[PDB]
Amino acid sequence: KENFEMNVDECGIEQGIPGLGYNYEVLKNAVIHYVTKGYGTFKFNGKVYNLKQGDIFILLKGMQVEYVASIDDPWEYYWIGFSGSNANEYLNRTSITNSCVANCEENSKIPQIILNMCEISKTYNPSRSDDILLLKELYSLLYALIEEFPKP
Amino acid sequence: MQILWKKYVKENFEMNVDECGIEQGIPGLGYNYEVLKNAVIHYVTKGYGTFKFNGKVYNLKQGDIFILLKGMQVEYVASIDDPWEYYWIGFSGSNANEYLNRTSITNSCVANCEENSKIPQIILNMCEISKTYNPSRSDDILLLKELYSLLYALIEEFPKPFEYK
Ligand SMILES: OC[C@H]1O[C@@H](O[C@H]2[C@H](O)[C@@H](O)[C@H](O)O[C@@H]2CO)[C@H](O)[C@@H](O)[C@H]1O
Repeated sequence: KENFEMNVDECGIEQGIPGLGYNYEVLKNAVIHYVTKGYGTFKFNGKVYNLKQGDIFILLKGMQVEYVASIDDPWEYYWIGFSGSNANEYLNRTSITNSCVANCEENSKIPQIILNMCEISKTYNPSRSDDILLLKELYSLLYALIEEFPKP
Repeated sequence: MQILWKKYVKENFEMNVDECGIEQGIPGLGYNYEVLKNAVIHYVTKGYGTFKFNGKVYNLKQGDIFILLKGMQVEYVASIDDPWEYYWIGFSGSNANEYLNRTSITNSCVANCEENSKIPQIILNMCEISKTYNPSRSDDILLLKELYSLLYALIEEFPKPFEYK
């Protein structure tokens, strides 16, 4: 119901409103975002990233962040909030938590896993074991982040 | 008779891969004991053997699964003529034991995999990963992913009526 080792906290899909975003200190453990369409800007630690389709950004507890949809073509993004002792150990095996921004390559497994987790969560039915399927997918996602963004 | 027997640490309390192995049976030889481990699923890949539990006898062949649960008094023995080969996954955890309550397989502890079953590929993949187990390449994440896949496939292919509480 709430797992300690590996937990899918929340899944969502946001359509940005032109020029609108968020500016706050992250409370949640970890939230990975995948940009499916349009444009927005992520600002962290004095750096600015103009993101587009194929881009990922990750929020971690304690980060002071600003992210805003572009005026002209405001982004759509899929997001997975997750927690757990296993999850935080696996996040330390990827380089993505250095800048907290990355570009998915053409043959990336990451987009299909994030889209599949958000699809499952739309009709979430634990009596049909959708809970097993979301945890399966979270383990797949963390493996794919490590494989595609290794710590060298 | 063990081609493979990889024992893992009880690292996790929610879901843990305890061990993976491959046994080629010796004609007429087997085991007779009270299960100590949480749960062990066996998939028969070739040949024939017999599983005996609670006064029932099952002659198993390729495609068959049998599951051992803590406290079961069991005997399983390779046939004389064409002794079985079987792959096995030992696993534990609070999530694992909750998911086992959603499948009908724990009634007789024996089942037959259908033609289009996902179970054989997952078990064979987990035993293959265990052969060159490398946690620095995150083989630990891969085995847990596969164990979640395995428990999902058991529930999908051997459903029990279940209302989530
Ligand atoms: O665990 C599956 C594995 O069991 C072996 O038998 C062992 C068992 O693992 C152990 O807990 C118990 O104490 O003794 C048994 C041997 O008597 C089987 O040898 C192997 O083929 C698998 O089925």
